[PDB]
Amino acid sequence: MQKSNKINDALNQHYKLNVELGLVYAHYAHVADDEFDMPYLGKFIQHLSEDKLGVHKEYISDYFKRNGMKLKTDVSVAVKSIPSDAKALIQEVYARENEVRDHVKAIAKLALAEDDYESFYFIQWYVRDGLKDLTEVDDVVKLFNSSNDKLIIEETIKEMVESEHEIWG
Amino acid sequence: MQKSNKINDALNQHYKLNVELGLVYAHYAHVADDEFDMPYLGKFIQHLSEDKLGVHKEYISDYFKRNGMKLKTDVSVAVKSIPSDAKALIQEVYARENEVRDHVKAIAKLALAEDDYESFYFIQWYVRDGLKDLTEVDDVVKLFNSSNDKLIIEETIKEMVESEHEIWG
Amino acid sequence: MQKSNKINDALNQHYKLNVELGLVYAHYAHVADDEFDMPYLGKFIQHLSEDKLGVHKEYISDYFKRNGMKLKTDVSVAVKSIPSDAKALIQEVYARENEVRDHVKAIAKLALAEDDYESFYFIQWYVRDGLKDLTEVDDVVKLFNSSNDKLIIEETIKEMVESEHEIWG
Amino acid sequence: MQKSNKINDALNQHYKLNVELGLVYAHYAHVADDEFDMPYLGKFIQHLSEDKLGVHKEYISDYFKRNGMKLKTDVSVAVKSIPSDAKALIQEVYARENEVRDHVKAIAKLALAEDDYESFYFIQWYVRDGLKDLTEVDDVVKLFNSSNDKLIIEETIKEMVESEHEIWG
Amino acid sequence: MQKSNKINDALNQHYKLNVELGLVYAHYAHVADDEFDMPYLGKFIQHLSEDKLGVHKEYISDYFKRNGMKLKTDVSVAVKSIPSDAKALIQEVYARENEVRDHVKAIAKLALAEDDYESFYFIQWYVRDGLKDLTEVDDVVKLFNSSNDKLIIEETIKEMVESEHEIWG
Amino acid sequence: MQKSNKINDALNQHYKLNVELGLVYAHYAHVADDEFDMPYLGKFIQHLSEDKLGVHKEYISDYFKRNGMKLKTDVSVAVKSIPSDAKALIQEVYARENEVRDHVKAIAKLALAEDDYESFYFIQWYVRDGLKDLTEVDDVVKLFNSSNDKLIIEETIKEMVESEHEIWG
Ligand SMILES: [Fe+3]
Ligand SMILES: [Fe+3]
Ligand SMILES: [Fe+3]
Ligand SMILES: [Fe+3]
Ligand SMILES: [Fe+3]
Ligand SMILES: [Fe+3]
Ligand SMILES: [Fe+3]
Ligand SMILES: [Fe+3]
Ligand SMILES: [Fe+3]
Ligand SMILES: [Fe+3]
Ligand SMILES: [Fe+3]
Ligand SMILES: [Fe+3]
Ligand SMILES: [Fe+3]
Ligand SMILES: [Fe+3]
Ligand SMILES: [Fe+3]
Ligand SMILES: [Fe+3]
Ligand SMILES: [Fe+3]
Ligand SMILES: [Fe+3]
Ligand SMILES: [Fe+3]
Ligand SMILES: [Fe+3]
Ligand SMILES: [Fe+3]
Ligand SMILES: [Fe+3]
Ligand SMILES: [Fe+3]
Ligand SMILES: [Fe+3]
Ligand SMILES: [Fe+3]
Ligand SMILES: [Fe+3]
Ligand SMILES: [Fe+3]
Ligand SMILES: [Fe+3]
Ligand SMILES: [Fe+3]
Ligand SMILES: [Fe+3]
Ligand SMILES: [Fe+3]
Ligand SMILES: [Fe+3]
Ligand SMILES: [Fe+3]
Ligand SMILES: [Fe+3]
Ligand SMILES: [Fe+3]
Ligand SMILES: [Fe+3]
Ligand SMILES: [Fe+3]
Ligand SMILES: [Fe+3]
Ligand SMILES: [Fe+3]
Ligand SMILES: [Fe+3]
Ligand SMILES: [Fe+3]
Ligand SMILES: [Fe+3]
Ligand SMILES: [Fe+3]
Ligand SMILES: [Fe+3]
Ligand SMILES: [Fe+3]
Ligand SMILES: [Fe+3]
Ligand SMILES: [Fe+3]
Ligand SMILES: [Fe+3]
Ligand SMILES: [Fe+3]
Ligand SMILES: [Fe+3]
Ligand SMILES: [Fe+3]
Ligand SMILES: [Fe+3]
Ligand SMILES: [Fe+3]
Ligand SMILES: [Fe+3]
Ligand SMILES: [Fe+3]
Ligand SMILES: [Fe+3]
Ligand SMILES: [Fe+3]
Ligand SMILES: [Fe+3]
Ligand SMILES: [Fe+3]
Ligand SMILES: [Fe+3]
Repeated sequence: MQKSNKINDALNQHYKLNVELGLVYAHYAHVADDEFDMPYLGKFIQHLSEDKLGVHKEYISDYFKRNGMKLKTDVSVAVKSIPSDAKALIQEVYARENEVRDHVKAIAKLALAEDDYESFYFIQWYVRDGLKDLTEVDDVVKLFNSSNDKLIIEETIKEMVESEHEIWG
Repeated sequence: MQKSNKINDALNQHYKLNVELGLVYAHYAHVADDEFDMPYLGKFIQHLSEDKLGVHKEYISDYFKRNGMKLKTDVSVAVKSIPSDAKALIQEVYARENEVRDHVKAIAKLALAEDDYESFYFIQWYVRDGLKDLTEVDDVVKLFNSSNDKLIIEETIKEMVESEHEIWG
Repeated sequence: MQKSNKINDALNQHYKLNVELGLVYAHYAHVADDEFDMPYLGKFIQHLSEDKLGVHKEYISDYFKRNGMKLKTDVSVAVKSIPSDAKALIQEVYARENEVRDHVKAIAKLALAEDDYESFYFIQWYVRDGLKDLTEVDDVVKLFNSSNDKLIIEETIKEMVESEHEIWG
Repeated sequence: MQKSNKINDALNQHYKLNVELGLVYAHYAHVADDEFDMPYLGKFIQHLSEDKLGVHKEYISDYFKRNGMKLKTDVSVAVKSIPSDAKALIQEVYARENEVRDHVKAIAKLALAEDDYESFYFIQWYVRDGLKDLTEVDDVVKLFNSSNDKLIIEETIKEMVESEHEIWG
Repeated sequence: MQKSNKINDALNQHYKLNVELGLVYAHYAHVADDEFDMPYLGKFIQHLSEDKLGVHKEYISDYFKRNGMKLKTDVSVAVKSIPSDAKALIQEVYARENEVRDHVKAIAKLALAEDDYESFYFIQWYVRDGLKDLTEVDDVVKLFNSSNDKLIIEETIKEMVESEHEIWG
Repeated sequence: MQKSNKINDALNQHYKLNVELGLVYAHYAHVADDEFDMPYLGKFIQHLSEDKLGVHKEYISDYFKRNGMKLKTDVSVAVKSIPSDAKALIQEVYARENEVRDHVKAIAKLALAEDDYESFYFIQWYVRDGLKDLTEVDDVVKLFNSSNDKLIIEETIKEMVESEHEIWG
């Protein structure tokens, strides 16, 4: 039952990606409230930051304790330019979540190639959460194409942050 | 993360199959009560009709909203002959549920072939429900080989419609 | 007390109309959320879909069991073009509900002509629901002529889906 | 939808393995309390015995009823030597649980090779439980390398037997 | 207070008998539901399986811890032919329970011959349970001579599995 | 009321320090459980990780929104060697917390030098928490000099994680 190093590397890559995204979203959340005057967009993006820096990384760390994989902490991230407006800000979040889906797809494919069925099982959470997170983010993007009034949008976002689909969680 | 057209077509096929089955079962339910004098068989088959026309189709439609697949509504179904008796009626329902299992198997196989792990994830509900639905239907078929008394059978069916296995739901 | 074949045919026609409308509205609901970014319009139209495919058809089927009329299931419907925008989408729903009112009027007229007072009684539900459904749909159409802001409209629709008039139900 | 004989054989093999493990653990539990003076280690290993002889075998039997596979009961097991001490005893349990993981891996691999997606679905419980059970057993092994005092260890085990991870159950 | 080896051997024999019966009944329970279409007969026989594999063996193991007797686990059982019908199936269970009564009788007789009053005390549970278990099994056998309708019988069995006589438990 | 750039820089430095410490402690927590077999030490250090990555950074970000200071996210941290044992691990945590106290001292001194009384006010939380956090960490270090038994220590840590001093919180 010897652990796959290929899977170990990919999952450490995914760990690093969730830590670094989490830190970028913490910054985007600050900017959404502060410079863009959209504190509810900030709270939405702050919850996403805490999701990435919480269970997304905790499950990988927990998974490693169980199977002998080694955890690596190597983290480099700098927020050097901000998107120009809130619409572009949430559009940026969307692009990164879309890449999350691509990365976890590669992990599932690898686990099947490695006959690592425990790792294929484990990744199903991330396969599901990739679409869930993307959908939540997409729900906000749509608002910026439905109203020119940032207070209208803000009020809608607040109802969104104040439930689990049977399949997608 | 570009959506698979092969999967899009198969899942629209599966959508159409659940709508049309749902309409056939609505009719079989009417016949079970009306002509066959078995209103509890009718209620069992009516619940199956509402299952097919409800979540079985709603999840596909919901899945498409999330990933960019397009929904197609093209529906042709006519109930042109009725099975001759209730035993043959529920035996017919069984045959169609057995084909449900075959169709969702092809969808899972395709998703792996396409490296569409979100679609493989999504189909697991249908992989599981194929056996669940078949088992519930099989529970009724067995009654018609255990008693010659339609009122005995009817009473057993009523207890069946008045719970979730850990694995099969 | 021999059942009217004219009434039997009209009521099977009405059954087919409610199944097919129900399937068209299921599609319109998907489009309202997905392409038009109006998930509450979608929920309104989805509830209308489940109304048409539920009691509107169940009462006819139930009525037939009681009086000897035969149920026919013959269903052909394809959603081949979508209205161009949400206003046109809900305007389309309105046009179809207006035809519902015309069809049930013809059924009441026929029942009186046939001295089928049980069928005149039974149709009173549909006479009443024709106006009820049309009014609910009209309440939404009016929103699209009162605001240019789809998020404003969406918020109003949500309060509408979150009561029974003494006469019109 | 004809059931796979290869899968049928493997799953009967797995059934036999869970019955026989269950009987070996029942014995190890007795020895842990009686000869090793560690009644809480006994209760931990007794719960593992009842797990193996309960749902681990019941799900396979239940799965067979649903799909047409045949159940085989052929059981030979004799506990002919006992490990020399409690540390070696729980280390032995660990080795057997590690082989459980290897056996269920082969079953998942086979189901994909057979395009038996219902059997791949069904085995996911066992894929997950292989790691869960191994982790619980590993939690105890670690105690024997952290203390030389069997009463210290025993007290820790008792808190362990007096919760479900989101992924691993 | 030196423990009797004759009693030790007989009680290890009885332990082995309860494990092996338990495994045979687990199989008979599966067959009752699956092939004979009698899931309530299955639940009755499954409860009997868990009784034999539970307290019937746990008390012997517990008794040994207290008095110095050694536990032996040596188990060989294969279900190589199934009775032809449900009546014969439950009739078979009856025959085996009748032999349980004969075996525990020999154990009580031995304990008196050995002046092992703790073992005579301990066996009184098994003396009592031999008749209890036989009576419960006999209650089901009688059903197969009172009705030709397996659904009638099944309904009666279900009320039987959904209380303790003052003497026989 | 023009914001101090010196204070802005120091507080961005402190922000970066709390993010990076938080990530180092997340790793140390994993190692404490996994390699050192001390899951309660892990939970203690994991809570410290979430403290540093939570309110310690959120208050700085919140403070900046209020006064016009700019937030900078620039994060580089790699866990390249692990301390050799748990005692050294928690001793390392202690050393870093002791430097926290030194850094916040410099911030208070600067705020008085700048006549930034809002920043002197704001830092009082961090002045207080520097000692609080150090005391909690010191409570654990002491355990490693009071017992040679890692299970004894582990049990004490668990009571520690299962209250607010009037002055130090
Ligand atoms: Fe990644
Ligand atoms: Fe604010
Ligand atoms: Fe969330
Ligand atoms: Fe590790
Ligand atoms: Fe803006
Ligand atoms: Fe392979
Ligand atoms: Fe997430
Ligand atoms: Fe408003
Ligand atoms: Fe509001
Ligand atoms: Fe509100
Ligand atoms: Fe299909
Ligand atoms: Fe009825
Ligand atoms: Fe159901
Ligand atoms: Fe769409
Ligand atoms: Fe019939
Ligand atoms: Fe491939
Ligand atoms: Fe279903
Ligand atoms: Fe009855
Ligand atoms: Fe009854
Ligand atoms: Fe009843
Ligand atoms: Fe009842
Ligand atoms: Fe009509
Ligand atoms: Fe939505
Ligand atoms: Fe309504
Ligand atoms: Fe009829
Ligand atoms: Fe629109
Ligand atoms: Fe007239
Ligand atoms: Fe209506
Ligand atoms: Fe409002
Ligand atoms: Fe409101
Ligand atoms: Fe409100
Ligand atoms: Fe096996
Ligand atoms: Fe004890
Ligand atoms: Fe357990
Ligand atoms: Fe079977
Ligand atoms: Fe020992
Ligand atoms: Fe293949
Ligand atoms: Fe288990
Ligand atoms: Fe203690
Ligand atoms: Fe305690
Ligand atoms: Fe306690
Ligand atoms: Fe015996
Ligand atoms: Fe069953
Ligand atoms: Fe009992
Ligand atoms: Fe012993
Ligand atoms: Fe039979
Ligand atoms: Fe004597
Ligand atoms: Fe018993
Ligand atoms: Fe009853
Ligand atoms: Fe009753
Ligand atoms: Fe600092
Ligand atoms: Fe742990
Ligand atoms: Fe704290
Ligand atoms: Fe700012
Ligand atoms: Fe250590
Ligand atoms: Fe001064
Ligand atoms: Fe703190
Ligand atoms: Fe204690
Ligand atoms: Fe305690
Ligand atoms: Fe305590």
